[PDB]
Amino acid sequence: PEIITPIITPFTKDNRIDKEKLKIHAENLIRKGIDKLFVNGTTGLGPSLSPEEKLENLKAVYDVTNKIIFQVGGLNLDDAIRLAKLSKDFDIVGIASYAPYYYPRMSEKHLVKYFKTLCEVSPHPVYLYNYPTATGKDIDAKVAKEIGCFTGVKDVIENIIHTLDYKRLNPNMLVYSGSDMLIATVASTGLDGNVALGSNYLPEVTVTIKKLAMERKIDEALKLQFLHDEVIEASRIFGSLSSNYVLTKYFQGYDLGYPRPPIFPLDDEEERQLIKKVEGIRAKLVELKILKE
Amino acid sequence: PEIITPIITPFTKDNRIDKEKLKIHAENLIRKGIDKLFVNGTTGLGPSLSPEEKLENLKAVYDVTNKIIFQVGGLNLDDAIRLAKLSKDFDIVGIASYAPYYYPRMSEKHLVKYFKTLCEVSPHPVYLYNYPTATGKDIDAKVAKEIGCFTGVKDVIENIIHTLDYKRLNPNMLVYSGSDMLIATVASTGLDGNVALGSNYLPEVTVTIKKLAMERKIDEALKLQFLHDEVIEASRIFGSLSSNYVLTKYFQGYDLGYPRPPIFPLDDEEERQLIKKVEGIRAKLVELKILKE
Amino acid sequence: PEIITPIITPFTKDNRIDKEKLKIHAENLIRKGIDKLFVNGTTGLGPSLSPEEKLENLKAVYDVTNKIIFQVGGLNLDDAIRLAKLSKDFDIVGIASYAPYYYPRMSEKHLVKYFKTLCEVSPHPVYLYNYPTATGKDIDAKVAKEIGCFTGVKDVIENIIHTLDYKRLNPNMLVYSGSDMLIATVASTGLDGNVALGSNYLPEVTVTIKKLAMERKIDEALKLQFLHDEVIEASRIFGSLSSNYVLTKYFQGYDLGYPRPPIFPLDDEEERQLIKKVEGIRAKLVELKILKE
Amino acid sequence: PEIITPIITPFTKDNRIDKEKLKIHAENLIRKGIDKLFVNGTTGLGPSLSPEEKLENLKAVYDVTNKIIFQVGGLNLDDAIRLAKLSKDFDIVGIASYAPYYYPRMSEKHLVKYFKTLCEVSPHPVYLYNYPTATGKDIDAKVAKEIGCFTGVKDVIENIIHTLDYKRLNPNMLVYSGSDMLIATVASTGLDGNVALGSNYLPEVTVTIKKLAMERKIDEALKLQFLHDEVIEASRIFGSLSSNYVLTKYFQGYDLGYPRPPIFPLDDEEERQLIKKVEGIRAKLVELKILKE
Repeated sequence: PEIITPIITPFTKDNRIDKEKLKIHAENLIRKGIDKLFVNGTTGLGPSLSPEEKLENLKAVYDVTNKIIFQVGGLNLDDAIRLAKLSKDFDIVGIASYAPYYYPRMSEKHLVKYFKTLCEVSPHPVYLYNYPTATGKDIDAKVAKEIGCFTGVKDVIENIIHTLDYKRLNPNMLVYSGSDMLIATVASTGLDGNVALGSNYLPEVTVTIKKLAMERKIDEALKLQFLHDEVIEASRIFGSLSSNYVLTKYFQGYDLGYPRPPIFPLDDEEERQLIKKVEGIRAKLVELKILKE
Repeated sequence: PEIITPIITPFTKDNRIDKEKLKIHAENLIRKGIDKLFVNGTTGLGPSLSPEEKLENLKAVYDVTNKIIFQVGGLNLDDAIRLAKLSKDFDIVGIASYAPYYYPRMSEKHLVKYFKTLCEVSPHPVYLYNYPTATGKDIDAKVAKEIGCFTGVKDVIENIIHTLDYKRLNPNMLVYSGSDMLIATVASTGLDGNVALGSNYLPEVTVTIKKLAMERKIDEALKLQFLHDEVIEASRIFGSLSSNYVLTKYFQGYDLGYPRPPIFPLDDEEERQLIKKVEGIRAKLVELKILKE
Repeated sequence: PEIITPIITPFTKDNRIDKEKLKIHAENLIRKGIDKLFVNGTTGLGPSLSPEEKLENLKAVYDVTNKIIFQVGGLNLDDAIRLAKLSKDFDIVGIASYAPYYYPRMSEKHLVKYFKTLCEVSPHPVYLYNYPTATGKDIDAKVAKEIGCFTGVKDVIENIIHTLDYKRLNPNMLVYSGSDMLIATVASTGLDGNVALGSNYLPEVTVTIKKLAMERKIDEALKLQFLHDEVIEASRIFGSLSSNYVLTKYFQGYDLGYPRPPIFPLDDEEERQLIKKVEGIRAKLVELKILKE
Repeated sequence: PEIITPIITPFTKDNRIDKEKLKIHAENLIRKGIDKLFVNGTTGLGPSLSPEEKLENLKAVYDVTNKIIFQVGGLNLDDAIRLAKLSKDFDIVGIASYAPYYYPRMSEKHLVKYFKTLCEVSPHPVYLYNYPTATGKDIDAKVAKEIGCFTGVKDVIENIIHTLDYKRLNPNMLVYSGSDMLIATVASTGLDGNVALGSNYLPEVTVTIKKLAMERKIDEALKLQFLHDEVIEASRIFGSLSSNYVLTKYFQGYDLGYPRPPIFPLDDEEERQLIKKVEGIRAKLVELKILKE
């Protein structure tokens, strides 16, 4: 099983992608044992990025590692098809696309066509980015098999039956979970790991949970999972997307700049009060020697 | 009360806004009694348009009428701010914005700041575009009061209490409904009108339904309202965002081009069947003399 | 249009139906202008009542008025069929049944059979008691027409499109709304009125809203609707089912005893604090002379 | 971990509990490795049973095994209290109760008092039966701690995080899952077992799936788990509450009679098709020698 990082997108104060901070972050992640980097996902504000910025993220992370999965979806097919085709000159793992978002109650025929269209033009493996809440629709294991070109899938959902059903109807298919709270459970049940936002700021923890569960040390893996759960919950107090920046700076040293409004940054006060609820968690992670003081 | 068309965006076979076909559509809608025009809404594929293109829609429709509500929402705040500002040189009704979409569980603080921001920069009345299903968050009567700079609201929701509650807490706010199926109901219960997707292809009807109920002939209004309900339902067969293009050509007699993929046009086969579904309905409206022969 | 009362079931301290208090309440209701009394509904804890107690309520209210609709549904068909048949000796409006509750995802065939079975044996008109939330399933206007024996329907839902669709596919059918917050809107849109829990403790208000909306005085009817809304909301603070007893005693004089645990009564403190939030409302109802001091 | 059967209730053609057929079913389940028996659950049509009949189920199954969890829930508190008390003369595992069903938006106060009440009277360990979909309210990990007298919980829910969270906040509580499709997953992630509807007709499988995963052969466990998933799905064709009767007779070779209408039996025609759906599955289990010829 793997741990993939939907890598944050650091923005400058003038709202420009910080290519240089993004690189320092990708290095720390690969350094600390992350398997691949999932680019332009929700955690990096993919839908907030222009086709040229979605490509920036690729080009800046490709200076660091070629263990990349490249998300290209939007509400303009010609834009996505271009991004799919330009990735040909990048030796990477694959490209990804979430279902066309916003517009509710799209037909199963129109969604299957969107994905098949991207397979017809892709120069790399195609991963499905199934996120029913964010997109408004669910490409479940049945429609995934109907489309029939998905090398893998990130299933962002709380129902683990839904996720396992991909591996049931699509046996050859890689099946990752988007939930950070199921890292220990996904590792132990025979799926191919997790795509973990929380690994942006605690890659140490996400990897160690994976290892403990791999070692059939489940009682221990749950000890550490539940701790990571408490951080996922603290970041939720002030908007997790905006708190993901604060928590990477607190746990990993370097800062990642700013998010893109309306994903507003935390102010100095929200930052203090958030640090105040993970101090205790950071300490026990140090006492367990999972983190360096 | 008023009938407002969330006006379709015609696209060229090259995925380009057809400014001339849109002008034709605006003229016709106004000639047939549409009060105002809602530009860059869901029906018009706003979330699929760029800021440059959202602006193109404004300038193109402003060439024919200035009864315009200019939607300017997106996931980049600076873009919405610039659009809002540039409207200053236009004599229009107001600007509007849906809540930032996609991202789940945004903080009420972040949400309120997004809207209050657009108010601080707006050179025109600010209307709330409330669409919980598509955007993934609800700006209810309470949060609207909290923001407290909305001249009006378009509430796309099944719960009509929700709609009435904007008038309960904001006694001076215009409250419209996003339902085509409540044109008669809204009029009769003292709400201010309907932003009707279906007024794109049957303005005569949407305006007549309102008329009858306001003449206190509620039984005649339901009789015609129920006829319009069948056109709404039939359009939903092949995805109503795409079927509006086929229905406007059928009923209003001019071409509106294509939608923007992943909002796929209907093919010859699907278009053929949809017209069969509404053949009879056209006949009942031509008998009742709501439509020209 | 009508106002029907899903009449409370007063219980004694030893948890026995208080036939005598129930009668005093039914009289006040008919006295104050309520059209019919809906017996064994949610508001009277129907599902908490044994087949013999469901019959008690009938026999005790039939000493007062024959304007009764008699709810008989449960999870035992033989029990319901008996109650349907014993009502033959009562000259009343009809019998009612909510869809079989609790068990999720029952088949459309098994639900249509439950209702048709009760029509085959009923000696009175059969009303549908559609409450999707309480029962877990929705007998929408299409399945109502499929069953094809419903004289009417109480539609407990916030979506008024759903409710109107009964009158669209079932034109002969009586269509009442279960929502107390749509009394003014239902009266004005051409449906046959409301079944109002709130008329247990403010029948004066529910009737006056109906009358104002009947008089096409909608701006005035909304004034009074929104007030009733504030009481529906106050009763919600402490469990509305349990607060319905306190609010009938506060506004109508007589007390109705106790509810049936786990619908626990309010304690003296919750009763005081509830009275504290409707004092102001009771006053303005007096100043508008809708209520006698 | 453990496998627990929510044991079916056999009914006579006269809508009467078949105490002798139930005894047969209990014996067989125990002989085939079922740890305990959950009496008067959803699968057993508890909410359709009277207190007298819920008690009949206890005495009948207690004639064969005392590994019983005695469900005693209802909408009359006194009834549940009396059932709880009468269990004192039995050497059973515990008593259980779902949250009071039907009535929406019950107060957390009223809910907690309902459960704490059953604890104050219980002569046995109290297990929480958590089933948000059917009952209409969720007793999550936090409210369980707040009540704080539950030896264990059966969590019928798709969100497996929800389930893990009982163990997070209540480190000493037994946490079971109500999913047949997570027998392998639960075992492997350190949770305490599954209350499986499907163990009624395929105990051999449900116990084997658990076995394999606990022998660390997770790939073999999924292989058999996915086979059981097809039996769950097929049963759902004609309503799985009724299909269990047909599947137990098919697989275990004895008759369990009828369910209780409105939980309608399958007819000759529906029963015929369901067996066709599971013909092949029986073959794969007989080859793999999980079933006798």
